[PDB]
Amino acid sequence: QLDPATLAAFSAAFRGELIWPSDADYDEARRIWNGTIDRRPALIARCTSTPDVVAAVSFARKSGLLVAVRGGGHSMAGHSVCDGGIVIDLSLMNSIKVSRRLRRARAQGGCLLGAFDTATQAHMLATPAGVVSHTGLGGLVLGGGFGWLSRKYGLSIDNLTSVEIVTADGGVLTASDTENPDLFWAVRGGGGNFGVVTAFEFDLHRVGPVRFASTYYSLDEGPQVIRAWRDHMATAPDELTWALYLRLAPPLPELPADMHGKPVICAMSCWIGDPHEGERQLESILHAGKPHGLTKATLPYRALQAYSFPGAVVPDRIYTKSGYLNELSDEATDTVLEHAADIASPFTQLELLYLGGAVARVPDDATAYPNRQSPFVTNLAAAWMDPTEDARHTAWAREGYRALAGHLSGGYVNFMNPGEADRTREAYGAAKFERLQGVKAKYDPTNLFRLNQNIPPS
Ligand SMILES: Cc1cc2nc3c(=O)[nH]c(=O)nc-3n(C[C@H](O)[C@H](O)[C@H](O)COP(=O)(O)OP(=O)(O)OC[C@H]3O[C@@H](n4cnc5c(N)ncnc54)[C@H](O)[C@@H]3O)c2cc1C
Repeated sequence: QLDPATLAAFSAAFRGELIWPSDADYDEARRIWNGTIDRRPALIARCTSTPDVVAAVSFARKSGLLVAVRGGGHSMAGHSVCDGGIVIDLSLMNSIKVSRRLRRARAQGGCLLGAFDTATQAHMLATPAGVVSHTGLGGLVLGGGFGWLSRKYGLSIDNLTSVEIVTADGGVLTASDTENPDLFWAVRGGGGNFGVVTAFEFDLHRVGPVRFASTYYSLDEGPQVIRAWRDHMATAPDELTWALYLRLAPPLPELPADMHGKPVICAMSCWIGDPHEGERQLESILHAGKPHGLTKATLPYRALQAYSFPGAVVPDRIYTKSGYLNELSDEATDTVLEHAADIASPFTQLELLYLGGAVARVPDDATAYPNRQSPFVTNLAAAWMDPTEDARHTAWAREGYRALAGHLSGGYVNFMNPGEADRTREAYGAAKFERLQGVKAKYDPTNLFRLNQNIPPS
């Protein structure tokens, strides 16, 4: 129940669409990518500009409504929808202004990655972001943001030069290395904790065609593939990215039918640089086991960004457990292969990522993103369809995580699940967490933005 005058003032200041529980489109509007999260907002405000966001933030503050902010809706924790509060939905704010001469993109806070990459690639430009096109730029960048271009050019945040942000008090600020730098530090890895980012400004790089390969190895040859991967990446040049996704093999014609539906290592690699050198480099990493279902291509960067993942199936229900490794021992490798053999759903992946490169050359304290010096990420990313099977898939991720817990430290805030609010301090570490709490005390002292990997003020 909402104060009529406060609601009147909000409606008159707001140029976008309000979606109420009685509206026919409410049920589709409140769904987020993680289908396990079924929540009923009091109101969904589809913002269309920075002043719309200002109006929505101030209305939420005045009315005491719990604030969810939604970019692309990919929160693995379900943060972009709430029960009984307001969803400040940015998905209609999808514009990107690209300067070819100045190598700059200014993107609104509701953009999807593929809209961004299309816009920068119209000029043969790019900057790092995630590997699945329909992820939101907003939440991805605010947690750090990594993908194919990160070993060469760093995290998304390592290319961010300024933001426009709406703070809890309704104010509009610019944050950069010269203006509100304290806030600028915090938004580079501190999530949505400090306000709603309505525009991100990035430096861009010239990224022409990319030599790429995807292939599948039997688990029989798994130990030698994973060992080759971990040994090779420790000294690989920044231009090579090579990631392992343990999963059931998808039923695609490049793979023999006898492999369909059985656990495999899906290895995907690319070279950011001359494609002739790329071909030599990829061939040098393709043969530690017999590559089944090999696809090799020289792709526009926009097509590399649109490629993941083989099978092109959007799962309905997901649960993730993730952490970093400083090293991948033989023991940890055996544990990964054992648990991969038990994967049940054709949409689950046990992901082994290697960052390092340019990400690790940024000084630890230059941004709020923790664990630059840990190059391995493991993500037990369970994903499935049947709502009656939740427990079995959730248990796979939980027990695989616990089996690896002696090797895992930290945690990427953007891979946290709905039950992982407790992991925030360990993910950031004591020093970063304390600094973040100080910025929170300055810019969000009432903790208006708490549907995120939350940093309470003080
Ligand atoms: C299929 C898939 C693939 C992914 N791949 C990668 C990958 O390759 N690399 C990687 O780094 N991560 C990846 N992620 C994780 C992704 O970084 C996080 O899920 C991220 O939070 C998604 O952002 P979003 O805007 O889509 O999500 P939302 O659920 O809309 O929001 C996520 C969080 O950010 C906040 N938020 C969103 N936009 C804004 C904004 N403009 N201003 C302020 N707060 C905001 C929300 O309040 C919430 O706390 C992937 C996720 C999915 C589901």
